Amino acid sequence: AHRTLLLRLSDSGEPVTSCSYGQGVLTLPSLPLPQGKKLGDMPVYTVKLAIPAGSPVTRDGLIWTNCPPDFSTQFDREKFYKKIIKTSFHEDDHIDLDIYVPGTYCFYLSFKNDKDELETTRKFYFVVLPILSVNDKFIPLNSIAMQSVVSKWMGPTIKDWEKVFARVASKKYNMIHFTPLQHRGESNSPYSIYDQLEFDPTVFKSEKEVADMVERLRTEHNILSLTDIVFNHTANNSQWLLDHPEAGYNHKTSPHLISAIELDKKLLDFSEQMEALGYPVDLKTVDDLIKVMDGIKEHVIGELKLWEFYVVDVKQTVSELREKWGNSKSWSDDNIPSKDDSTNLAQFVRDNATEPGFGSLGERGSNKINIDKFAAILKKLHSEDYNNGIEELATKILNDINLPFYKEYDDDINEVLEQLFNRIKYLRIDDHGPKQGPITKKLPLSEPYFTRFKAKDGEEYALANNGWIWDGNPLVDFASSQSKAYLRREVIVWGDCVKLRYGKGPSDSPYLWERMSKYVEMNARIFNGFRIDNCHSTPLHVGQYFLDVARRVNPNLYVVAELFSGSEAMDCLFVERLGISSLIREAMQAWSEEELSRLVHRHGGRPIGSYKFVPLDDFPYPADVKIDEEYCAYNPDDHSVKCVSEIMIPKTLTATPPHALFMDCTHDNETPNQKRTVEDTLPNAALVAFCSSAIGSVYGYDEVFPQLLDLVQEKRTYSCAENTGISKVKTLLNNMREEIASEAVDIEDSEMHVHHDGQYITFHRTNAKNGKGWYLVARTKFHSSGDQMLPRIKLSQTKATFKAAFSLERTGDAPISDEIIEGIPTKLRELTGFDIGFDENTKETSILLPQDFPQGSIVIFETQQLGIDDSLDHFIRSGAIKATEKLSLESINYVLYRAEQEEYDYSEGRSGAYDIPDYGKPVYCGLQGWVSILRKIIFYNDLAHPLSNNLRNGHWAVDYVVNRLDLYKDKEGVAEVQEWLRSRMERIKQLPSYLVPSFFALVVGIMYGCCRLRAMQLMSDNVGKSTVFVQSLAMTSIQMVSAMKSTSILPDQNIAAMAAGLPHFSTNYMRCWGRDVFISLRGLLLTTGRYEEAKEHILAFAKTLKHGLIPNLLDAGRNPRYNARDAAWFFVQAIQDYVTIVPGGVSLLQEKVTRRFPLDDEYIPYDDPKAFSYSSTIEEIIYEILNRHAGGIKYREANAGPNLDRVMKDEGFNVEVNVDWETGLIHGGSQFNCGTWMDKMGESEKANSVGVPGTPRDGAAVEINGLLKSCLRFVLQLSKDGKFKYTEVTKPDGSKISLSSWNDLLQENFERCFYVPKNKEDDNKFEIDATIINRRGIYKDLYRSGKPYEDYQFRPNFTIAMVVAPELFTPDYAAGAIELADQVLRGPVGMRTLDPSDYNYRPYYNNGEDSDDFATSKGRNYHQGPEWVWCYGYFIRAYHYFNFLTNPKCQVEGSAKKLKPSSYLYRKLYSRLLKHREWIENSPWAGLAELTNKDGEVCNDSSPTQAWSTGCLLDLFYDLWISYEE
Repeated sequence: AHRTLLLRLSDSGEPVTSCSYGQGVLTLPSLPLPQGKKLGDMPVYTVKLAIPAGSPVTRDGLIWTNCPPDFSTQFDREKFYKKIIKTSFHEDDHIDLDIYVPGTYCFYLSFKNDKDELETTRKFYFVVLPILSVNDKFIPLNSIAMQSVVSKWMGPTIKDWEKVFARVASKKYNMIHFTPLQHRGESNSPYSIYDQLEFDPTVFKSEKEVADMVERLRTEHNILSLTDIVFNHTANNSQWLLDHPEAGYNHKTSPHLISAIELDKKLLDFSEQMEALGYPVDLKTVDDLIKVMDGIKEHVIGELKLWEFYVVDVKQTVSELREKWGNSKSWSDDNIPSKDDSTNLAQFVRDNATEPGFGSLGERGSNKINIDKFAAILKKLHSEDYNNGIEELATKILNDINLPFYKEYDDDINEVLEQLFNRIKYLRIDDHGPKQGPITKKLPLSEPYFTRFKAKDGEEYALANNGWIWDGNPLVDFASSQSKAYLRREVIVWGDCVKLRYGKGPSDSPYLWERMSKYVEMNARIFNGFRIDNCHSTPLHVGQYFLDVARRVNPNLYVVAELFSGSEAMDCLFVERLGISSLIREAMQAWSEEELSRLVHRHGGRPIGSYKFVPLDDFPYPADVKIDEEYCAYNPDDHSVKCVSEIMIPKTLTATPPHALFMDCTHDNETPNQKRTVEDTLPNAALVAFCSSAIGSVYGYDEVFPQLLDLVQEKRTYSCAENTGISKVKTLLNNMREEIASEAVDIEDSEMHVHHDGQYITFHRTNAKNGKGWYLVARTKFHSSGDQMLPRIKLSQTKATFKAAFSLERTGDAPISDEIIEGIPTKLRELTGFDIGFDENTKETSILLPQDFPQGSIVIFETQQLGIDDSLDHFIRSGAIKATEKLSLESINYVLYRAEQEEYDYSEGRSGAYDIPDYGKPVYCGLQGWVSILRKIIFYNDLAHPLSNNLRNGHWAVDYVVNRLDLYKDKEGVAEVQEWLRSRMERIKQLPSYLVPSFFALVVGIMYGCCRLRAMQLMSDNVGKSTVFVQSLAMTSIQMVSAMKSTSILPDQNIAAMAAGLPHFSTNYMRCWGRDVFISLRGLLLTTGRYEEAKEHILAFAKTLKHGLIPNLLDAGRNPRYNARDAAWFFVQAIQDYVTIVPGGVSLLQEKVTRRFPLDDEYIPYDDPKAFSYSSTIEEIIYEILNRHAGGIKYREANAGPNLDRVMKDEGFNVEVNVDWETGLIHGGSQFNCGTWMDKMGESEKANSVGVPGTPRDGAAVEINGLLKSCLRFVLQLSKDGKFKYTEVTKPDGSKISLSSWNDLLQENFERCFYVPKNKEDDNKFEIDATIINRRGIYKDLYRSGKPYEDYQFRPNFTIAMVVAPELFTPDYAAGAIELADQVLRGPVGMRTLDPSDYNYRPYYNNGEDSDDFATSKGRNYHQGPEWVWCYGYFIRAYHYFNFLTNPKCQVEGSAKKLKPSSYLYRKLYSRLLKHREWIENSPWAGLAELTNKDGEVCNDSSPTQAWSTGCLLDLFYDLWISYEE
């Protein structure tokens, strides 16, 4: 069925973190295969790679992966296969990796660079864990219990062992770990292995014998099995080591050690001779030991040559300077330092006259001088005749060249013997570990740093033996030439074992790799898995090759490791790459009670009532997606990984920290008896067993063996004494974990609380799905340390049950046999007394311990959270999509959005937004307001957040979410969305308080997503099928369109009405604005498919035409304000846009609006019969504009007087407009005016600007003439289709012009008037006064404005013309001018309203500024430098269009030959929208600002979400979509 995880990638191909669980690994959860299917039948998992539309990495991009393409094919690490990324600017691409088998996969991406070169990402890995079963019940990897058993103490026969098996089987472990079962070396330590390729001959003779024993364990006891494996060494006496000595590091393979070798056999030769010389074979004084290493002083150091190994042979160089003085006999460069700089001459020679490998170590005198390039320098520098001063000089230099070599040596030597007088102390005189064995055959003073033998090739050899550096970096190979550890004696050794020298591969030690390869596959055929000592010292390529070999033999190879690399990061890399399935953690390492609870915290699980993940506002919601619609397409037999809700967005694949195997005791640590006490065995083991992880223990721990068994020496056998000490308790713990393991699954489904008081440690373990749990109280016996009483234990909304309790007591000392290892005797007393109070009111359980609860005791309760049952999560995850069945794009506004003020509108000021104490209010009232706060909270599991705090403190926020909708209950679909939220929130309130936040954030999240999905569906495909960014943009449409009480777009009715902005442009007269609506209409209503409500808005304003113009301030069409010269042209572009896009859209032109003013510009009689009095068709309306402008319009604003505008001057109120017919363009306004969009009217009395406009745009304005032109084009071709009756235009006199002449006049004259040529040359035909100029290659802001330099201003507006009337521009000039805009006028998120180089340029806007500045005070700045966002859309729409026409690099081939744009252009486009995607991502309002101060700087007065800021961006995407995606 469904076994698919989503793995989102960044724009740089990197996998994205869904959650913050820590430094981690992309593990996929172990799960049984479905019911009755083997490896192969189907994919085990499918990983969905998701790649962001338009990202750099989509460019000729490929997914690489070493994941085999079906089952038949074998995994090869470096065989990567190719996968093609389907580019689009709109839609993300998804690429499945099907995975047939467990192991270590990876992927990287290749793409073509911004330099047109190839590039390549990091490799990224993910592990697919093995399936363990035993006969045919599945073992969840975290309900593993493993017993480590050392073979050589099990008895010398197989059924002496099968005895041991039967004992652990009773304690109910289900895994055994074997130290290696391989014929062992001279010291018989089971890690120094004699022969890798056959087993211990004491017991076994063939593979078949051991195989049967292990299959027996399986079948008899349900116990899986796994071995140690050793890579790092082999036993100092293997008969193949005589054959192949090169497989270790010898004087041949690794020369550097030669010096260290002759130091090591200068003590196998010193310490038998040592009893003849000097006083101490054994003594334990401290003034004495000086007389020993004063025996090292002279007998070794002194007799080893001052170490010619570093130092150049001074006289036997000079020697060979006289010999061959005569051959290459001078230099003649001036590479020559003189004898002034006695140290720079010194290594000048070092650079130029040396034989290879100078400085480094080798054979004894291997550092030496190239003599005829030495004589050749000396000849130039001093003399050609030797007898003139050369013996002095050559020697002087060479003494100076060895100065740093000598102090290399003194530092070297002091470590050689310090590392020695500190060792032999603790080796003999006991600091903390006794045994002063003097000399022997077998035990000299110092240990064998090398293994000596005569080989079958005949020559002698010295292979070292490995060990570890005290606090060295284990990633460093200390046998390798990088280290000096064998020389300085910085190596704690193992004589048992010998170097294994693998190289960079099989070519570097061929037999070694071959032998280990069929060593590894041998055990793989038998065992379920490996264990790996000191894996941080196995080089990565080595470890990877062999574990991969193993996994081909055994697909389900389980792998454990003791891995303590430098850091958590390198731990995770090793895990990543090697395919390690568990890491070894050690309970016994804790020095203290606090260290232990900390450890138990790490591997315990997640906090109780932790937040659960959901798709929020950061995911796409494909309109075309599958759903579980009552979360019911699951079947428990299928063993499907499950979607977070009804929507099938699949489970995400995120980093998780690598799993653990927690060992209460390993076969290398000291005993409870030793390190703490024996009675500790019981609690220490219980705390560990309560961890949500895998647990294990060595044999002996449970049976309380008194001291750690010496792996090397001991030959006594495990007692057969059954059921001692903890045995009976381990049976309980492991049995309990079996019951558990059946239902917990991934990291979010088991939770924990751990408390440490004194010598107690508490542990509450809880299942997040059903609320069942286990409470462990554990008194600890690190020392006997006095009676301690523990506080009462309070469990909220929980009932609790006694399960079991125990004390474990020492009955004197351990017996002293010499052939049977035996336990300490112990009493295991069952305890009683525990009191369990339940308050039937507060629903609180309290738990009192009894005063007889000695250290070394435990008690276990079963416990059940109230109100949670197994069926809760179905409930919460079902019903939500049907409950949204009836929503509409309007009604979704009420559920998701609604600023406080917009809510006050419906509540008569009573209600507003929920105030989170210590925090504030969400920014919307509906679910977007919660979700915008929740997304980070969930991501960091921040249960400390004020909202989290509030949500468990009380049900208020819970109830607020449900109650608001009473305001909007009657709206389409809101009733049934409310009822879903009611029914779920009801059921949540019945939970334990601390569980409420996680569940509140889940109900909200689920309904949010369902709502956002519903929107995408109701919208048009281009939007319903695109990236997060675009859908984010689109959702804005729903933010802005709302019905209200205090306003509408219709004077008779309240109906949906596009606000200009939230919160401040949402209520009363402040909501609707013609300019705003009709710029934004195509963006937010056409592009999104909101056709019927685009229409309503055009019809609404068409009622309010007057003076042949459209009003900006719309007062629901009840006294609108007509100071808008721009608005009518944006509105008659909106009508074109509508007709162009909407199917059957010409239908609009004969729609009839009751025109509710009179056909003059007559007075204001809102309440007459002459209001409803006469009909206009949109047909007449359009011409009525075009024609009335033509004949001329002159008026003074109705009701003009201070009661509209109380800063506009008397003259300001009469404005007007007509056409210069030598050019055909519209003119209008004055210096007392504000008829454009840039309409800031100045008002500071202290700055002296009251009634001065900041930016009147008097005269010919680029937008309006652009738009006019576009109107004329539109009607002409409409005439040609018989959809427009008119060609007649009357002028002031009475003359007539065809529309098509007016059209052609603009065509012949627009570019002439506005353009400002590059070449001074042609200033005589583009109407220019060069004195007043700023930048050429520009399109003018205005033609013949009041103050001429405002004509020659570089501004973003001309762009609107470029977009709507491209015909007006000779491509090359346009391209050039928009390039200038890109360089000069483009902010990060918004368009610079005035060229920085202008002296008027003030780019910070503050509306309250009181000060005396003429340009800035009280906001006058508004449009002279601040960065506006809608302008950007027009800007980039045009930048797209004209680069596409101009620049050959911006085109490529079509299918069915049509020019589409190149990826070179798409990149440029994409670059310019990152900051917008960033903005709407990371803004509490889920939208784009109206405006920005200089260079991105946030502007506090800017509206945070603006209709046209987002509409204009959408306008871009729609261009691209409707022009290319077919």
